[PDB]
Amino acid sequence: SWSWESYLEEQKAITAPVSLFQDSQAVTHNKNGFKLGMKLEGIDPQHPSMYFILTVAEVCGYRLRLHFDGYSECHDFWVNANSPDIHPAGWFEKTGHKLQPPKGYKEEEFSWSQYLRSTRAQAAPKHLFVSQSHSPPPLGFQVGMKLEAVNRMNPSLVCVASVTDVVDSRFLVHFDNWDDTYDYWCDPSSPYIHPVGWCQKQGKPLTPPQDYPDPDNFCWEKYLEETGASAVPTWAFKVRPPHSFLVNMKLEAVDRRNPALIRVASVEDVEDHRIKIHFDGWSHGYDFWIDADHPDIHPAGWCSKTGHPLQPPLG
Repeated sequence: SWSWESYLEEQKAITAPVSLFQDSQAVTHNKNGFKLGMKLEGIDPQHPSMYFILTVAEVCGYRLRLHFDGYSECHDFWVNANSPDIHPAGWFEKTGHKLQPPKGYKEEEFSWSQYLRSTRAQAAPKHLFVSQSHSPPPLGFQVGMKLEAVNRMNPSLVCVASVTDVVDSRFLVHFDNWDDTYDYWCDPSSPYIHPVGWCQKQGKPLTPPQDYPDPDNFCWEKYLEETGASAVPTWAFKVRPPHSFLVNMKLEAVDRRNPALIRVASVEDVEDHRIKIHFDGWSHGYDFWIDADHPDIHPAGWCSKTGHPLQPPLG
């Protein structure tokens, strides 16, 4: 009943063109084959360096709600079916990663074939993942390399960091000696990562590893000699072009408070790489910043074309 076309006429508004979105945010013709009950492997959004066994708890359009086997439902989270952060059963073994066992297990007694029988569940077929385990690694980024990275919750802190994982075309950025929670997955064009020695050439302060002795005198050359690690090569950094979203353009975005919902949205403000989302009909107190390449923002029509409910403006 509610329609974008009429809303646009009603508001004299324009939608953010599909061309401003990454292909993965815009694609609507892919089928979602995940079914309730299927089991798979995936990273913990709150500990992106760790892999757990997850179960499909809900399917809605091109999205799915995953549940941490043996854990409380509080931990449940939503992803798109084309998410690069989930993998078919057996992935951790083929790629050399470690798999945390269900709450109640120990790795020494985990095996898919048998956890599957014990649960009488089926594993999500591997073609079902837009990805798999073929993708060539990101050029010039290898586990162990070091670089400088922005701490996304401490946007003005550019810290000493390291590449701790590499999956397909992305890598995991870790802040030396800090909590694994601040870690995040990147690709070579991320605007949050810089070549070793960037802060110095910019006159910006650089935050050294936690408890690093005599912090005031942290010296990169000393640090990598100490660690015997290599700096990610300068040529590997291919930072991306600023997005072209303009204020007032409309789109669809997942609700941050109730992730199961997606609402009509507008671009309230912009930066080179981020856009401030405003949910039509709600208080601006809910407005939030989000990277332009975030998987949870989509062009008008995405919910309709994928079979997902769309929450119209608040009234």
